[PDB]
Amino acid sequence: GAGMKAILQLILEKRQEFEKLPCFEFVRDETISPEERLILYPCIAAFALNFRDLNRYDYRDDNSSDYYQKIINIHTQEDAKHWEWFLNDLELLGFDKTMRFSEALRFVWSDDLLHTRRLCHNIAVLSHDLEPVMKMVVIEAMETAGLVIFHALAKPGESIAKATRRKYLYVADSHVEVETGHGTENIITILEQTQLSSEQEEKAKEIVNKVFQWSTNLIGEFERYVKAHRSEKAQPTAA
Amino acid sequence: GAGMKAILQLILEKRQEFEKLPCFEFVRDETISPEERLILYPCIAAFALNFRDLNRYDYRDDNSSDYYQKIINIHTQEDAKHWEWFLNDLELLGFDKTMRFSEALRFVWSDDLLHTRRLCHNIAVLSHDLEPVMKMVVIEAMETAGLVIFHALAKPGESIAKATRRKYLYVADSHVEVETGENIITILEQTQLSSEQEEKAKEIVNKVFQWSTNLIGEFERYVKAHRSEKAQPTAA
Ligand SMILES: N[C@@H](Cc1c[nH]c2ccc(Br)cc12)C(=O)O
Ligand SMILES: N[C@@H](Cc1c[nH]c2ccc(Br)cc12)C(=O)O
Ligand SMILES: [Fe+2]
Ligand SMILES: [Fe+2]
Ligand code: NI
Ligand code: NI
Ligand code: NI
Ligand code: NI
Ligand code: NI
Repeated sequence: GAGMKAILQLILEKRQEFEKLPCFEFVRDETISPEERLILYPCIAAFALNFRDLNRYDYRDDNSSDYYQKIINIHTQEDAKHWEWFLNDLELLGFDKTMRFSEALRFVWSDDLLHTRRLCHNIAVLSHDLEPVMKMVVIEAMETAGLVIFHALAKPGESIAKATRRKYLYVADSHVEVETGHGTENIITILEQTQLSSEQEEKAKEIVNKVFQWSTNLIGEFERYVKAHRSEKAQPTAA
Repeated sequence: GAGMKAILQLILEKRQEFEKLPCFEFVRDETISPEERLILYPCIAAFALNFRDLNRYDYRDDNSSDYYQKIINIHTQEDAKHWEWFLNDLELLGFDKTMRFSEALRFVWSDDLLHTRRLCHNIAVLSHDLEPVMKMVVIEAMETAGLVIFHALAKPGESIAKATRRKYLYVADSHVEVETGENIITILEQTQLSSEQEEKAKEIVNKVFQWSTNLIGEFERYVKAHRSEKAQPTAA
């Protein structure tokens, strides 16, 4: 209907703003070494395993007979595996450093990674009382923001993968391609053939605005971390 | 009122049941070295900094002008400091080990610490749409569970503190005494609950103790799976 078309169009408008943030202009800048552009990588530690748990324990409901919830369950099974790819590339990039346990805790719970650390928390709280069709809007918005980030990160990641002859799995075109999905339908196909009540329309606008605001807060922390480390880089080793 | 009095009574009944859990009988058992009884200490890594955040970001509302919310805000300023004491005692016990960054992440996000890691998350979801007096019930319940655990942990804690002449701050009587030190139960004792608030307050107390019980189950399972990894304190 006209409601759902406004919702999907809001997601495109937010994606077009999000794509233009300075972080992504930096990450895409082929005049800076890919090792310097990926100095933000360790910041994702505060997010990636929280995102696995969001999929496993918040999005998923294994007991639902609901049409929409079953499609969510299939998609979130796959999306909850990507944290291992994060750990794989953490090691390849030279960021899996020996440190005290307390240094790792103080890093993850840094005040400079608050928005990074709480993006999944915020989504879980938003998602607590949503019917399955409305959870599909959360997931579609969140996945749209993720695909912008990983399409950008895969640029320096693929440069290092080629130069070192190593297979990257997280900052990699393979992650973007598996995430987009191409069996079971994509959520965007389901949403395109669903009509929203006026109440669902106003809730879906709140959802899209929040997911993009929280994602922009995360990207702002990445930008400030990069600025505090431009004198630092990833330390990949050539195979 | 009969309502509030029923809620303060249910907190004492849940406290009495919680105190009996097998983990606490183990931690109190002075025939076991206190280094073995604190094998569970690193598990608290998946909780203590989440609890700091619960107090800073979820319980606290610096935009609020309400009377009860202002009392909560003040309470949260104290409780948001105890994570540093956790990190102090981690180092003293020999648990602040050098490891790969990925080994620290895999520890905190272990499936065997799921309930530990999600306790504050669960409290934040429970609390996010509560009026302030109902947030006070969550805080009083959660503090009641915490007082049971730190009363028990302070036994092996203060044994090691005296034996090594070091100042322990988290598994210590100073922590137990500051928890106790207007206080919230005073306000609750003088506050009248609608039937709706009484039904919700029952749910809040049941959930706080069920989630705390889940956490304590994981601590007990951890000790049984890591029976060699005793604390390694050093004499001063
Ligand atoms: N594809 C991501 C998940 C993701 C989905 N949306 C995101 C937004 C921001 C950040 Br950082 C990450 C994401 C993953 O596998 O961790
Ligand atoms: N006094 C504790 C807080 C606390 C309050 N309730 C608790 C329940 C379980 C565990 Br483990 C800890 C708590 C602290 O300062 O971290
Ligand atoms: Fe992913
Ligand atoms: Fe405390
Ligand atoms: Ni998918
Ligand atoms: Ni630095
Ligand atoms: Ni809500
Ligand atoms: Ni307190
Ligand atoms: Ni282990």
